[PDB]
Amino acid sequence: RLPTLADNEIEYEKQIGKGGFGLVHKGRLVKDKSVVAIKSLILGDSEGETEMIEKFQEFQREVFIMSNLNHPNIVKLYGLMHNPPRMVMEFVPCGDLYHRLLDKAHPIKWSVKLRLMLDIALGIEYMQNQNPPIVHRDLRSPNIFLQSLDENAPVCAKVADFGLSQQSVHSVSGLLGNFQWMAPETIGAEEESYTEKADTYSFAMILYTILTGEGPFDEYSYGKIKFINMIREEGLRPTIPEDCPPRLRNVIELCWSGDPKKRPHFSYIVKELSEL
Ligand SMILES: Nc1ncnc2c1ncn2[C@@H]1O[C@H](COP(=O)(O)OP(=O)(O)CP(=O)(O)O)[C@@H](O)[C@H]1O
Repeated sequence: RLPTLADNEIEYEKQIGKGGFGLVHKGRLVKDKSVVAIKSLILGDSEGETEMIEKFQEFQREVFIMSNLNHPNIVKLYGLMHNPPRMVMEFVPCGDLYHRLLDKAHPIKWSVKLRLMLDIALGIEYMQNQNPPIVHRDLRSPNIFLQSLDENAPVCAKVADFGLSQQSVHSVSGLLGNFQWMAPETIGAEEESYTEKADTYSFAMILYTILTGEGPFDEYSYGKIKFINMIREEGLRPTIPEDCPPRLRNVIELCWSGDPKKRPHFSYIVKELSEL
């Protein structure tokens, strides 16, 4: 159940569009003056082959997944527009976590790093409590949008970009490609099954990057086959700094366990992060 918005329920402000299947624009809800980011579907007759034009399949999935999600730490879907098909999302004003962590001259202060860790944990906790659980499959720092970096803000971080997401009463499967964020059972083949526990591993890498300001596995360099084999068969993981608080170190280490069953439920993750 998602609301339909006309053309004159929203007024555009400007474009901003680094988007997977069309443009992104900033605008406003005429009713609220709620600020809003509008993602359009554009097939584009010329460039793409028939196979690539879906990609209508991705836009559709993102709508269907988002339609049931309502939580403060998940980017909210306000409505749908037609001609062209568009998702109207809440506008999140402070960019994304990946680009913020690149600013090394201005490191994020510790209390704000814990706010970010907990906000993202609460959003994934909510996903994993859905029936059936939502599997995002693309959790990484560019897909964490920052609402505010004030440590007393109601909401600092939100989970975004559910285009690859699954919610099935069956086994989930599919090879995943950004490998330094993805669980080992997802990077070997199309062939093997896995669950929401693959997102719990990605969340470990998000804890790592917030802790250190550095990209997961950037301390290693290997050819692609050897890198995958090391992560899958030799337990290769990023090095957690010696000064990491021990409760955070344990949460990260359990969350990136090679055995998906050993990665904790989010009620345990949330409790431990709240005690830091
Ligand atoms: N809800 C939102 N709030 C604010 N900005 C948004 C937004 N949704 C998208 N954007 C902005 O529009 C640009 C395009 O976003 P999009 O959602 O297409 O990410 P992306 O497809 O580039 C993920 P990646 O490139 O890592 O695969 C983003 O870089 C961001 O600046």
